[PDB]
Amino acid sequence: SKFRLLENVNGVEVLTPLNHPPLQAWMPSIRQCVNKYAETHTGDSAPVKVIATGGQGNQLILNYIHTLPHSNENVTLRIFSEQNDLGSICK
Repeated sequence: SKFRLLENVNGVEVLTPLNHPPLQAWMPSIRQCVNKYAETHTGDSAPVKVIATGGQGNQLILNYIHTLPHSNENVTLRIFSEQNDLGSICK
């Protein structure tokens, strides 16, 4: 339950478990997903953090975590390396 910070993307902490394998290769995809998600979840509804896991094959899991009063907006999403249209899945 201890997380390391991959990057802060416009106020959103992108985190992964401390000993999770490297995810640097997924950063451009993660940045696009966060960028698109942050377009629609603004103000007090902006996510506080996103937990990234998996990614050793062609699939990555992203868990967007909001403040407690906006936790009905929390989502787990699955993205592909090859399959595109991050704009549809991350909005």
